[PDB]
Amino acid sequence: AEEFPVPNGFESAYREVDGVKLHYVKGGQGPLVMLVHGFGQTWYEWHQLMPELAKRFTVIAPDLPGLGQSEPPKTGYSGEQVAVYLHKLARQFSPDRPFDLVAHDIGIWNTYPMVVKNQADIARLVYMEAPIPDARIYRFPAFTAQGESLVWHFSFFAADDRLAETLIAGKERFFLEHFIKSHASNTEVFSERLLDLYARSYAKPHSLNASFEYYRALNESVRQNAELAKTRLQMPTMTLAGGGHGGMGTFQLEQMKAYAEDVEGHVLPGCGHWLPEECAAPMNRLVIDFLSRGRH
Amino acid sequence: AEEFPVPNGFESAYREVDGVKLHYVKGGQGPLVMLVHGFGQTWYEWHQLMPELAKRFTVIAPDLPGLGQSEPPKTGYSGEQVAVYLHKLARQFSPDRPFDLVAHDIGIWNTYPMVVKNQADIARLVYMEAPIPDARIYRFPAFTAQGESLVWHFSFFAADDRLAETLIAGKERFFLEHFIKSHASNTEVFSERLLDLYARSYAKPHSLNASFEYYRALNESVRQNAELAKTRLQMPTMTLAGGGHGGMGTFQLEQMKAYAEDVEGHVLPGCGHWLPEECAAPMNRLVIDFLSRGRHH
Ligand SMILES: CCC(=O)Nc1cc(Cl)c(Oc2ccc(O)c(-c3ccc(NC(N)=O)cc3)c2)c(Cl)c1
Ligand SMILES: CCC(=O)Nc1cc(Cl)c(Oc2ccc(O)c(-c3ccc(NC(N)=O)cc3)c2)c(Cl)c1
Repeated sequence: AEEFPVPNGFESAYREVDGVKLHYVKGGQGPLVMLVHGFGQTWYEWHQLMPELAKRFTVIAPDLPGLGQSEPPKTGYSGEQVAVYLHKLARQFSPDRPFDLVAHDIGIWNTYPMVVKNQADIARLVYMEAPIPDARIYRFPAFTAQGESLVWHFSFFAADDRLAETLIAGKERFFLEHFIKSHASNTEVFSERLLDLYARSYAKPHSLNASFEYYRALNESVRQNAELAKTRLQMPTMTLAGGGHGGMGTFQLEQMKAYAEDVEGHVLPGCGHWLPEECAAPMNRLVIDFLSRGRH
Repeated sequence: AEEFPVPNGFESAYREVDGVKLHYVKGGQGPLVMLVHGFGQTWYEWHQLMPELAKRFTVIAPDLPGLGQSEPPKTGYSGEQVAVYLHKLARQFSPDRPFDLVAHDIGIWNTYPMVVKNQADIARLVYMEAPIPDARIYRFPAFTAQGESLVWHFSFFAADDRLAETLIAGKERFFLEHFIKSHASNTEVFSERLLDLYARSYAKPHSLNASFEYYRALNESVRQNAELAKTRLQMPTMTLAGGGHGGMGTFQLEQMKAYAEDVEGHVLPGCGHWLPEECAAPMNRLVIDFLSRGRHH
């Protein structure tokens, strides 16, 4: 069974990595690019970008541990722990050559440690729409002069007593529509049909719980990254961020400059957090062009 | 049926104010003191202070509009709108002399504008455990190195789509326990019975909604307060804050110094946000002494 429609010419498969069965969708030929989704979503956010990339690359899009059709991690949900699964997965398909990485939202949290610890394995890097976990996150406001802030949910999701699961169970579809639209500029792309697909996936009890465990591990990931960040990333990197409602704006690039020697950033006007869906045409173009500067 | 037990010598009653039927509990003799509760609670949070205060004052503790047994406001939930109801209520009982005001939590939001606009009517002022709504609240962090912050609910409650009502309905008792205890140092004071009573009250559908409408009007209250604050408060003022887990610490006094010419403050070590229940004896003492420095029975 498949929670989301696989693009024509792609395969949906699973790979056991350190005792954890990871789901992925794969297609294309050439050097490997791994695309890693974020919260509220699955590999499917990449489905419009994938066929295009697959003309020039071998493309893999896994589900994060516990999310989509992937088993929960057995170690834990901190960025360093999860990154091990993603690194080993990628290296199964690219054992003797470096691969490209594109990551959105908590996909960043879950890949940053494997990038910094295995720099020679990463040819080119694209990060969009989430802070790398560090002390900067403790500066984001709980509340703004415009109303609900960007990251108040960090505390909601991290709260003890399974507060978030207890409140959200049974109302996953309602909550996700609010969460996604509140972080979007172009809300119109989130049709009821699309929201139904995403909500059905994260409503699996283990997936709802897994989603929040990433936030419950956030302070641990910050602590991990404080050590790792002592060495800057050396490979070509690009950041994207939305400039519209719900987007990270100039923060994405400004933070990355502290982490990378070689970085170019773009802020996409009229787009919020959900770049692949809100602004598919310019986002896809930026990613393809950036990755195509290397071998393909 | 009363939602909460009335202390001996007090009466539970109602007054219409601007077309809104307000509930209050009243007792004592002497100059008036009005005690205004906050979120998650009702007049009942004052039930331990009331009998002691009633020895020297006439004491009134209303339910905020939409909460407890009070009807919703007919105008709106912004601080300036809600304060009108509280001001006019107090004036019905103290038309000829100024009265004292004690407010906790969002009681502060709902009283500040009437205090600054009718300074002649306010003899002495006590504020505890809540910021006056102003730009300072936009600085509180969403998330901390220790985890769940104390202020993330500002956004949760202010959110549209009836986000909070929709998620909390059916789980009111569970949510309230988490909210109260996560802002407490002394969680033991919140018995199953006490939480049951508070949960049942705020779970009334118009009350659950009222609770969050206070937050949906918070930015408007901030905008209102920006203009009102051009005039400093001149009455004797005391701030109280908890110094333990969940408390506001030095913020209460430090914010108030920007608003008030004549202010003294205390931070209570070992106490969190819910001062009247977590730290009833010293809070009661400080309030009683501060108010008793003025004319009383
Ligand atoms: C330097 C001063 C400063 O900090 N300004 C400032 C204020 C706010 Cl309120 C703010 O909030 C935002 C804005 C856009 C976002 O996409 C997000 C955002 C990003 C990622 C996730 N993903 C996840 N899984 O929760 C969720 C939300 C948050 C930012 Cl970035 C900066
Ligand atoms: C060290 C420098 C500094 O400025 N620290 C600092 C940080 C924060 Cl985050 C902060 O805000 C707080 C702290 C504790 C609280 O219980 C609350 C609080 C207050 C009122 C309600 N009530 C309602 N109904 O929502 C609920 C919670 C707010 C203050 Cl005042 C100071």
